[PDB]
Amino acid sequence: MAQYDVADRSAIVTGGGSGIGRAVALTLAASGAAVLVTDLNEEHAQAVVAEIEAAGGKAAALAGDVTDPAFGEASVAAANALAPLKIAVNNAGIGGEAATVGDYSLDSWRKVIEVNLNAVFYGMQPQLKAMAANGGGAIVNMASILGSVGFANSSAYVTAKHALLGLTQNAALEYAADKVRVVAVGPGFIRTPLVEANLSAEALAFLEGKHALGRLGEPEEVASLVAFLASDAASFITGSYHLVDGGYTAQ
Amino acid sequence: MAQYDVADRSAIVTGGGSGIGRAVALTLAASGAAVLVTDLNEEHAQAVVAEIEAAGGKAAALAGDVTDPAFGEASVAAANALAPLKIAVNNAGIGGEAATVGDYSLDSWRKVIEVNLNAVFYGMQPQLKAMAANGGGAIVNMASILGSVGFANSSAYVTAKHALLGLTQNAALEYAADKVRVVAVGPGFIRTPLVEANLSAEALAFLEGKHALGRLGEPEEVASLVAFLASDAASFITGSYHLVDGGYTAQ
Amino acid sequence: MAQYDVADRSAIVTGGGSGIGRAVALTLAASGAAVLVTDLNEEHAQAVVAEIEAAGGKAAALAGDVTDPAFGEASVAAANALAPLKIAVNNAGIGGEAATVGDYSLDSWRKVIEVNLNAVFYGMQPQLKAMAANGGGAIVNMASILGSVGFANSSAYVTAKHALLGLTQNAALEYAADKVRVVAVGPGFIRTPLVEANLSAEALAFLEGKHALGRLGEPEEVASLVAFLASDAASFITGSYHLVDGGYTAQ
Amino acid sequence: MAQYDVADRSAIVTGGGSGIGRAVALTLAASGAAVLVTDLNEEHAQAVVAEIEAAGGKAAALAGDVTDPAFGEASVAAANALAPLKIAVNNAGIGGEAATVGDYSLDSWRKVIEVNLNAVFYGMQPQLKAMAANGGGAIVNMASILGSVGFANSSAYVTAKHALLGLTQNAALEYAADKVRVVAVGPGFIRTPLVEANLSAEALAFLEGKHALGRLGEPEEVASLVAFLASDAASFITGSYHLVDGGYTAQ
Ligand SMILES: NC(=O)c1ccc[n+]([C@@H]2O[C@H](COP(=O)([O-])OP(=O)(O)OC[C@H]3O[C@@H](n4cnc5c(N)ncnc54)[C@H](O)[C@@H]3O)[C@@H](O)[C@H]2O)c1
Ligand SMILES: NC(=O)c1ccc[n+]([C@@H]2O[C@H](COP(=O)([O-])OP(=O)(O)OC[C@H]3O[C@@H](n4cnc5c(N)ncnc54)[C@H](O)[C@@H]3O)[C@@H](O)[C@H]2O)c1
Ligand SMILES: NC(=O)c1ccc[n+]([C@@H]2O[C@H](COP(=O)([O-])OP(=O)(O)OC[C@H]3O[C@@H](n4cnc5c(N)ncnc54)[C@H](O)[C@@H]3O)[C@@H](O)[C@H]2O)c1
Ligand SMILES: NC(=O)c1ccc[n+]([C@@H]2O[C@H](COP(=O)([O-])OP(=O)(O)OC[C@H]3O[C@@H](n4cnc5c(N)ncnc54)[C@H](O)[C@@H]3O)[C@@H](O)[C@H]2O)c1
Ligand SMILES: [Zn+2]
Ligand SMILES: [Zn+2]
Ligand SMILES: [Zn+2]
Ligand SMILES: [Zn+2]
Ligand SMILES: [Zn+2]
Ligand SMILES: [Zn+2]
Ligand SMILES: [Zn+2]
Ligand SMILES: [Zn+2]
Repeated sequence: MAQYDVADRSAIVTGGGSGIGRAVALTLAASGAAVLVTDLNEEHAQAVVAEIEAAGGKAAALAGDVTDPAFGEASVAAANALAPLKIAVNNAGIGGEAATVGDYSLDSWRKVIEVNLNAVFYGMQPQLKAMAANGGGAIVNMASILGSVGFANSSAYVTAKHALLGLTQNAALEYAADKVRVVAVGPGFIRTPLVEANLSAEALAFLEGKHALGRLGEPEEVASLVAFLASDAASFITGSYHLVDGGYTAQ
Repeated sequence: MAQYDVADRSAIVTGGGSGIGRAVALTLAASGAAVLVTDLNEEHAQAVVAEIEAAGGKAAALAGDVTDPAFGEASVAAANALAPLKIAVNNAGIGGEAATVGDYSLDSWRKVIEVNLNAVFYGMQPQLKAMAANGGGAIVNMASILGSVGFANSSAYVTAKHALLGLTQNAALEYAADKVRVVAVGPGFIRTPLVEANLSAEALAFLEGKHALGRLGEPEEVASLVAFLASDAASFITGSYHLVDGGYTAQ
Repeated sequence: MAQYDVADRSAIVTGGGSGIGRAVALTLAASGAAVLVTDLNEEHAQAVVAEIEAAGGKAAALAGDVTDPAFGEASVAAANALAPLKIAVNNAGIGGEAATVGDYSLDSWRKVIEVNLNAVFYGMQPQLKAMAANGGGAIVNMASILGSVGFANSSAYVTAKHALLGLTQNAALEYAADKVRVVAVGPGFIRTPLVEANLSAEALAFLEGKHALGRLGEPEEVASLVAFLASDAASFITGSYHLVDGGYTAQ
Repeated sequence: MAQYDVADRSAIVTGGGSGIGRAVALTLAASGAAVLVTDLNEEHAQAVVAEIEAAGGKAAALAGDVTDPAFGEASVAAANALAPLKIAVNNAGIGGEAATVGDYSLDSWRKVIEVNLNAVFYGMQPQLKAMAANGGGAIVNMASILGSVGFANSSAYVTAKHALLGLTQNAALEYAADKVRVVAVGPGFIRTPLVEANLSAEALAFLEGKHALGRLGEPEEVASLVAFLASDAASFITGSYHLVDGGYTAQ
């Protein structure tokens, strides 16, 4: 019976067509947020809109690329058309190449930084302005455990996720006076359909052993924390990094 | 319309007769937790129980001193009698002497460590064992911003609050396999009745300036995060430190 | 009488022609490292080489832009020609524009990320491989206090400095077996001659008040910590972030 | 050829009769500090003084218990008799019972807190006052990796080491104006004689795999960082926590 104070407003969820973003969109919509599901994949975004509406909520899809700053502007316009924009979850991200720093391709490095960091900044610019103009709101940036610790052969990803904590702190300091809160969420390894499909039984067991709870997280377990932080109940929470990692970083 | 998945279980709230503890007790009870309100002050604990019952919730008072290990045992037994113990909020605490490290009195130092650290540990022993035996639960330790930064003339307090992050990490690692989660909450300065009553209009303005949001927090703004973290929605959150500080530690 | 175990090897210092980089180059060279001073400013780079040689040390200048990956490769080749490359200090950096996240120039953002983050990665690729090939070494990345806290109107800078902590962690994990250590240094505000010329009296006084020591740091006070971490004395120090901040982040 | 700017002053090293404390005493004395080696074990302290004097240095032994506040006062007086007290290394510590938080001995908990936390505070009171009177100095508190992460079945130890980071921050803030710096060092697992004696080959191999460098640290590798932080070269380093952990906390 979990319910969040996220009604009478619109919410952008970037990369909302799949995995954690999908879970976030469904949880926000279930508590009455009018959710704009943005994604590269138009049909995936539309499927989540349809699921939302089969469960009785409000949502719309917008297909595009968050690395285009024009798209973040179009997303803020499309969200505001549904209801006043007071939530943005900058969740779209990619894993990058699996290689050492020394071997890493320049193209892969630049692509991971562009999506996982620069596109969050691009999206935030219109999000911050819209929320400041309409009395306040919450931006939740999807970081990772890998925003605070490393993981061999994923340096670009780790670097970008670290970067998000600083961007989060700065926007929080700058827009607090406008009652725009900005926070970062740090999930541990989450069992998405893609992760499940990629991991060998042995590789899965290895990752499970790195979490004190002895399992990977579920997308719904991240979505709950995101929905709480985006809600009016979290009105004194800003600038901060919130782990949902099953104890990964506690050792 | 915030509701938390904390029903069909008992919750201990230490120091539940005043301030943050009172707000925590009211929030947990309003979502269906059977709350044991524990406090040195019997009449204050009884007053909170009366408020909970008038609002349609279930609670009971138990008066005593958390620095007596026997009292933490008695609290766990009394809570279990209401419903299976699956939440404990170790919130009781004192501000301590205002003095430099060099001037700090030994008894004053020892008293702050005894209440703000050792009593949390004393309570956790029977809490952890009870929750492990009945299939899992959540312990929320009330730390502070001063668990991660300092504040001149409050060294014993700062020291105790830093200590809680380690006790929290360790219990989380040790009882994760039993599905007992242990987390720490770090509020900024909160406008409890005693904070209000202490601060001159000038000293209040000074502290407000140290929070990006330009105000002190409200007890209910801490209680919301505590209730979320103590609930089934927080099932992948353990070992971690969660700031509710209006941006205090982001600069 | 401070002396560092940095002899019989070469050291790259990027941005070594002025400010903190100059102080690092002078300190390393005075303890026997053969220092390759790299800088956009060829006159400054040659001037620091002349200072080093006047004090009886060994150095050479290479003028160029760290944002060109080919220049980092050329820097490693030129350093290896002096003596085996076992130290690299990725110090070159820019402040970026002063603006809110919402107003921030896209080009200024991208330029700050490019110099302060991507160029460190570009340089690290050949540095890591050279040091792994010759039995180990130390890479010191120049971060900031602003790698762990924010500062209003310098979001791009804060973001890039945060990113460096992750890049540092990851390279440390990946090259530990090759005995290549990678660390980050986090200075507070440092009164370089350039800063002393730029800051108004009022701006300087404001910043001094944010440091417990009540002053800005000296470039030599950063250089000493860099020289220590780059030395054989620091053989068990890797992956970590080391503040030299006069107490800035302790509150 | 490493040398530290620690001459023309006295240095207290608590627990200096063995392991890391012994290495710290030897390294400080070799760079000209007059070292007061304090320890429960008078003969062990005397043996370290004998080694120091054989190597050409100045030292004296003082046997006592750091949990007696009168002993820390006596230690400051004895150090000042050699030369002006400007270094204190609060290194004395014990391990504690190996048990879960739920099973933990109240006696063991209180003993670990008393030595590893309260005695550091007890010694710091006269240390801070003496150094303030002498024109400044440095206090290095021996924390651990376990001041920032947990380790199952060592909760009291982990809790005490976390506490030290707060005590360090607060003393740094309060005595910065007197030029007394206060820092914490966080070693990974170190091959002291008692670690090598107590760990099975299998337990040692397990811990080696938790450090990126694939080995435990040596006492001399902690002593170099302590000596640096205690020296005039570290004059802008205060309030901060410095890991010497072979990458342990970077993942
Ligand atoms: N183990 C995990 O899954 C895990 C753990 C911690 C953090 N995260 C973070 O959570 C977020 C979501 O991860 P996920 O596992 O659900 O991934 P996913 O691949 O299942 O979903 C990501 C979605 O983002 C979209 N997307 C990617 N690039 C885009 C772009 N340029 N423009 C618009 N949409 C774009 C994709 O189309 C996809 O639908 C990411 O930021 C990821 O880094 C994931
Ligand atoms: N600004 C703030 O108020 C603030 C900020 C951060 C953290 N905290 C933490 O919040 C917690 C609650 O503080 P508060 O501000 O609500 O204070 P408060 O004084 O309003 O309430 C504290 C309660 O704890 C009880 N208590 C004290 N010692 C006890 C003992 N030995 N045994 C049993 N009960 C005892 C008191 O009787 C009182 O009812 C404390 O741990 C405090 O450190 C407070
Ligand atoms: N307050 C401070 O000064 C302070 C505090 C903390 C961190 N830092 C960091 O220390 C480092 C040095 O700062 P500083 O104050 O000495 O700066 P500075 O501007 O005085 O010197 C920087 C040097 O780097 C060179 N440089 C800049 N971009 C370059 C490029 N693309 N290629 C090659 N050389 C380039 C410049 O020519 C110059 O000689 C930077 O990373 C900065 O972020 C500075
Ligand atoms: N793996 C490690 O060895 C390791 C790692 C991180 C931190 N540390 C810390 O390093 C410090 C030194 O530990 P060590 O490994 O060298 O231990 P050790 O047992 O070799 O030496 C500790 C010394 O402290 C003395 N001592 C203990 N209690 C005392 C008291 N009450 N009064 C006076 N002297 C007392 C002992 O007599 C002994 O000589 C401790 O704080 C420990 O927690 C050790
Ligand atoms: Zn009474
Ligand atoms: Zn009363
Ligand atoms: Zn000057
Ligand atoms: Zn701060
Ligand atoms: Zn004896
Ligand atoms: Zn003996
Ligand atoms: Zn050995
Ligand atoms: Zn870890």
